[PDB]
Amino acid sequence: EVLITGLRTRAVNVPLAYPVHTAVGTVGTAPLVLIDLATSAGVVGHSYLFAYTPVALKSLKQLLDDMAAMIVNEPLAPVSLEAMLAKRFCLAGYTGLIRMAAAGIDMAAWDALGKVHETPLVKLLGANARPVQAYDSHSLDGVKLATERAVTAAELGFRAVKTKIGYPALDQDLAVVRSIRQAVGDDFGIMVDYNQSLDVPAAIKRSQALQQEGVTWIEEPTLQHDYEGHQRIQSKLNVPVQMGENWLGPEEMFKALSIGACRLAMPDAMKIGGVTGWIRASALAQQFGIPMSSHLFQEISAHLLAATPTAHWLERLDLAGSVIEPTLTFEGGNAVIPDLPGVGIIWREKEIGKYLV
Amino acid sequence: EVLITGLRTRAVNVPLAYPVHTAVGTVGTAPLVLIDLATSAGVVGHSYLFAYTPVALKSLKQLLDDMAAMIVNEPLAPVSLEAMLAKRFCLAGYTGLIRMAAAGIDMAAWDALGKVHETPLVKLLGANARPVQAYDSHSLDGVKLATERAVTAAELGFRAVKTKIGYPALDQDLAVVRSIRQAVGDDFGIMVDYNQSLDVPAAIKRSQALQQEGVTWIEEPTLQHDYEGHQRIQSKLNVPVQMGENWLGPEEMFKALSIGACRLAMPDAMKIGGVTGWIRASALAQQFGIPMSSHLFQEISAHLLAATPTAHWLERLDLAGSVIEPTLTFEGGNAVIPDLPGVGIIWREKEIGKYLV
Amino acid sequence: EVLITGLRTRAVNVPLAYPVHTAVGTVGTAPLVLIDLATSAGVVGHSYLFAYTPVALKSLKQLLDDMAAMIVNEPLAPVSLEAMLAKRFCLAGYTGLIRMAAAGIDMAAWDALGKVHETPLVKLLGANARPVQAYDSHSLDGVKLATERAVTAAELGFRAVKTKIGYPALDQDLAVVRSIRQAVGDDFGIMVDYNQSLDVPAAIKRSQALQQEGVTWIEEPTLQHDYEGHQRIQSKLNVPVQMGENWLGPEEMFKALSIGACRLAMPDAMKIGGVTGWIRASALAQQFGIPMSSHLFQEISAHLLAATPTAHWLERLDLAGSVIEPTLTFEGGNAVIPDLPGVGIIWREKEIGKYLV
Amino acid sequence: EVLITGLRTRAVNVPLAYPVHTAVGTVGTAPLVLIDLATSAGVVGHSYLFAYTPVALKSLKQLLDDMAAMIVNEPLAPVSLEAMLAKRFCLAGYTGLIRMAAAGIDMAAWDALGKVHETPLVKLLGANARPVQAYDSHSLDGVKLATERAVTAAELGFRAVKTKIGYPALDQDLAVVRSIRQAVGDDFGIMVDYNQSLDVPAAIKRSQALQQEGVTWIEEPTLQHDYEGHQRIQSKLNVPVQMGENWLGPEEMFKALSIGACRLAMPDAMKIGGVTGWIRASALAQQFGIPMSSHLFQEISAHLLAATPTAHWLERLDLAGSVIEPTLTFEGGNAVIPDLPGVGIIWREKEIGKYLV
Ligand SMILES: *C[C@@](O)(C(=O)O)c1ccccc1
Ligand SMILES: *C[C@@](O)(C(=O)O)c1ccccc1
Ligand SMILES: *C[C@@](O)(C(=O)O)c1ccccc1
Ligand SMILES: *C[C@@](O)(C(=O)O)c1ccccc1
Ligand SMILES: [Mg+2]
Ligand SMILES: [Mg+2]
Ligand SMILES: [Mg+2]
Ligand SMILES: [Mg+2]
Repeated sequence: EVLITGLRTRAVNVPLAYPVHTAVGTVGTAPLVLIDLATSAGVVGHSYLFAYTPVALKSLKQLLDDMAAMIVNEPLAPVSLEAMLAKRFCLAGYTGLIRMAAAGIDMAAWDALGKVHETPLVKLLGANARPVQAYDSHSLDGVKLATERAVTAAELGFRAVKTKIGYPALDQDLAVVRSIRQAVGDDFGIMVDYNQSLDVPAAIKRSQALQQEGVTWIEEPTLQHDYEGHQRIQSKLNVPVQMGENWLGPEEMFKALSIGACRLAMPDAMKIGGVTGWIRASALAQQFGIPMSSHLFQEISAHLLAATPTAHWLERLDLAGSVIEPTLTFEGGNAVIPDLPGVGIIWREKEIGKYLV
Repeated sequence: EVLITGLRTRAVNVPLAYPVHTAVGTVGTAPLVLIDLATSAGVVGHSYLFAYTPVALKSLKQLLDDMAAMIVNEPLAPVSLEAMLAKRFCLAGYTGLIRMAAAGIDMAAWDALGKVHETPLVKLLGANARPVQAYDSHSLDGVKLATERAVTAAELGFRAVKTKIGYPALDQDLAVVRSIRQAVGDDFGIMVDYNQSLDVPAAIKRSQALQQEGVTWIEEPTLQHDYEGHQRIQSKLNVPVQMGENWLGPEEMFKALSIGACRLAMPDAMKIGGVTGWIRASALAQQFGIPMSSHLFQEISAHLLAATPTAHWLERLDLAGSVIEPTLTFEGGNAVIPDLPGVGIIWREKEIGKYLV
Repeated sequence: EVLITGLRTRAVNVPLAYPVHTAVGTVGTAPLVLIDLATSAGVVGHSYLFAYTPVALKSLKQLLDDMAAMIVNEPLAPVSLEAMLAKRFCLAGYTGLIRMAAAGIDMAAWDALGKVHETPLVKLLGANARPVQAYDSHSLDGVKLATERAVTAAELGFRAVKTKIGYPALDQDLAVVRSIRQAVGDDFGIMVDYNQSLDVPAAIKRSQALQQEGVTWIEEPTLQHDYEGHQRIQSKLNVPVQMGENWLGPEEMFKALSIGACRLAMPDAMKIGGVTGWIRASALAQQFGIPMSSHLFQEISAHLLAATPTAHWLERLDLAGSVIEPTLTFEGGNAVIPDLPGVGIIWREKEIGKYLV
Repeated sequence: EVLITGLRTRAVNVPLAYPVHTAVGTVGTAPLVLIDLATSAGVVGHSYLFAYTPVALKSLKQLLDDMAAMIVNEPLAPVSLEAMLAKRFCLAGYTGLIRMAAAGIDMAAWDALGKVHETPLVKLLGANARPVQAYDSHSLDGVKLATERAVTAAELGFRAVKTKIGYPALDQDLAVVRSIRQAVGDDFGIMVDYNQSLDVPAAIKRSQALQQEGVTWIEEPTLQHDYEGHQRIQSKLNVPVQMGENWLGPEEMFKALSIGACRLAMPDAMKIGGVTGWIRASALAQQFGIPMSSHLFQEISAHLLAATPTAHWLERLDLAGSVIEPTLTFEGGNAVIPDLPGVGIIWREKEIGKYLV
């Protein structure tokens, strides 16, 4: 009855006001693939995918364009569609770029389903819209800029910031955290992210020094696939270890949670499998007793977290702000879901043409 | 915006053509509580609860009637409602009759949400309607009646039956299974259910003899809360152990699956927490690799199983057939979801008055 | 020979001098069901059940009244009666309100057995009456009232108080504990109860700060059914984690103790299964090496704890003081068992009529 | 000193004499990306990648072409190159198509290193060339064609065949195996592959029936990422469970072997990370005591298996035979490594132009 009639993709590369510098490399621009999922009902679903590096941008677009044939004329039924794609990529490997591609379709299909029923996505999933606390995510900025950005964030009403650490010396890590604490006061949340840059002995040593400084969480201290190593670091700390932005699908989350790799989780809406993957992940987090935050995709995450039983923090990191209307607002540090059908993503078409690849 | 405006309940006690005789007692009639959830949008959600024994019928109705005050004027948002009820019964014990009461509300609220959007529940959950294979569930009927009912079931197109066993002697258990096999042929599925009547040594002994007869699964061989004892029985069998009809909420399922209590699961839509509890349970079954069947509530289960990744069998046991229209059909042994908004439950009002308690 | 001849129940709702405010809600009045179990020997057994909220009061009474038929004309043999009820509710779910109902009968049946033999219950169970240390249980009262109530309690001879915590900020939790310590001195026991209000990371953080303040125990820091999460909190503390008021039956206690969820236990006489459930629970606590305290039902708990090998503290929280005679006394902080047959519960009939629902 | 000077890729789609039909889909043609890695020493390294489906072919080529910039002017040092690529894709996800891309480069770089030193790759890795037993891999061919292909394979000197199974009924699985056994005699190896098509209960049931038929191994009975489910199937069998073709990198192998998922391993040279990933995987297989076979890439696998301590079988499945010279020979069922520098891959240029995409 409602059928998918087309898939259109546009690759853009948008410059970011502050490049996301990390201990393992810098994301200087946002390579995005903007997806339009056409339906027989006359509504168009919208989502975007983040390619992390320009190196993978054209390849991701191409993969989606070649995938268009297997979803056209399929019912607009995202759970059924996801099962069909899992099965079609069974032999090839339903992970990495292929999984991310599938999640893009999923997110657009749920946005389109929300538009067919004229209802915000959070209400379609059976929950009420509520304000979700958000933290402002910054990068490996050095002491001076890190302190300047955190003071701006408190002035805009955010009650917590995430800074990136993993400097050559632990004393630089501490200097950044202390200067931020000096400027914003002891009430403020300071999350820290190592972006997988430390081996386990180094991570235990540096994390116990940061724990004395009173940080909110320590994020991805070592290689993301090493769940066992994260469990080993977590067992030596009182502060929570946070991870999850790199889990491809709920099955990777399930393996990490099964061994006690972390006390907090933050799935990425794209890598976890879109809305369909997020519903499954929230059921896992609930049963393992894990507070669940988001990573990127702040527009759809505001919706998914209001439907998440152990919802913890929304990560504010506006990668797509230049190409979409500001319908998601931040008021007093909380994200406010737009009262719009679907996810509330509305392209700024004249701006997109400026970044087209 | 859509608000719950009222809750009306009616307790009925319906005589069953064949009483469900089990090794631990007989369900002679179906004690049901039929729920009408009124909304500000002018649609009325419908669900029913099964009380198992007339002893608990009036108490369950009363509990629901006293609960009416905490949900009236709440938004019709079943995930948010469920979280509020979990929290309101935090001190008292969010389990047993209270949980079952909450699930009744949930099922009615999702039926009403489906009616607000004019869509079958399965399509609201993001899946396509598909035919779900069903088995006919019979009872501890003795050799002659068990064989007569299984032959009728094959004639109606069912490709599997469940019989209840747990007779004084193992040789009576085997005689029933063998006579059914003789009559319906070696292709047919014969599920067997012990209804918690055996201790673990007895269950290992009787199950290994039944396994040589080639049964489809062995259901609840010992006390349902003894997950460890079920794991012990399962480790001595090649045939799967089936359980789950008695789990109150996905947290009980999570404990049983975590220790490997069974190779198959069959949540009860009421005891697992309604639609909201079923979505969480299907995410668990998927990650633990457990084929998931249903127990009772065949009308809503046809919908929930089409949205369940490891969906296995629908249990046909028509407890409410006298008071609701036959919109769910069985064709060639498969349940066919009605193309009706919500769940497709339509009361037969003149019949209800005949059974009112 | 001694037969049960009748069961009479009365629901009352008694206002409490101090409402029990907790972090997850307030128990403003005591909804009680007072049970009279008539026997052929001419003695009447007495017990009461606590319904936690008025919402479940009439339903609990109704359930007991409908259950009356299965116990009338049964021998006054509480272990045999309990096995019969476990078996009769096998299919339905021998937990929640049904289990609590069964425990009410059990407690009344043991009180009646004590009256048939003219002996205090503790002596019927084979033990000597001894004074049991008791703590006074208070609620989420804020700094000023919490300090006022603790000073009154020391003046009445209690050597320990339990306060409820779980305020929005940890600093409010600490302020309450510190002001109480300031007023009553460093010798005094300060137990703290979170009433399941924290997630595991939050509970580890807040509990390690309270541990530095020197609290006696930390009670139910997270959701009560999450035994694994309690084990995780307990492994990060030197102070004991206390729980158990919400275990329905010794089988739930057995699961929690098997995984090391807590270092202390405090079964509720009603939820654990009455006297018959308490004897089984004390055998479990003894073998796992768990000091065992009580939750509510201070009249029968004074008796059961004198028969409990690892008996630790009696919780004084007088919910039924308005409707029963003060035969249980507190002398120098110890509960003194009355030298009366059975449990020593004697209704104040003119007062009951004031609270009848 | 030896520097990489360029990377050239060509995508071809080659028709296969027998399409590889499996229980989860058919690989009708071989979508390949042929890689030429130019060096400053004037030798050109060669490798190819298998894309499984035409849907991912152009995307894989594009990814490699965009990756060319990060390896040009790097030393021809494959272990150092691999570490740099792991680090460059740290944030993005060093798995799926990106990992496969990196492995293509690795295989070409080791072929080029072998050409710089004028030595066959196996001798560069420190081992002697030896004949490696090979089995002929067939597909889900039905009884008649499966028997015809196995008889041809015995006539060509192969002493074992792999057939694909996973037919609707177990009786079709058995019929295929029995007819092959009838035709080739009881000495012959019959491997069977389910290609992830069964859930765990079904896999235990079907595998125990196949075990009575005397099959050599049972390959990927359930979803490949479900290591725990494979462990569960393996614990119920005497016959070995075989898997590994889908592990992306030695870290996935390490997780599966750590839990005892299988008794045999067969890494895919591309998915495991090329030569550099294969050396690491062989060290793992040796210490866990796992006989190690290969999956596809028969030209480089003949070399890697002669250097593998627990080397078991080479899989003969000639996907690239139309575009490369037949330098690898099969004599008496054994693969014979060519006495050529590097891997021994020599393009048939006029044929490539016929399949260019
Ligand atoms: C059939 C297969 O699993 C094998 O050879 O083991 C395979 C899977 C994908 C492509 C080729 C072969
Ligand atoms: C406050 C409590 O947890 C306790 O006394 O430990 C409690 C909970 C419900 C009712 C009364 C008391
Ligand atoms: C018989 C039963 O266990 C089943 O259908 O599996 C059942 C138990 C209680 C009520 C109805 C059916
Ligand atoms: C910095 C990061 O880890 C985070 O926000 O947590 C990140 C990683 C890749 C891209 C964006 C952000
Ligand atoms: Mg991060
Ligand atoms: Mg059953
Ligand atoms: Mg308490
Ligand atoms: Mg294979």
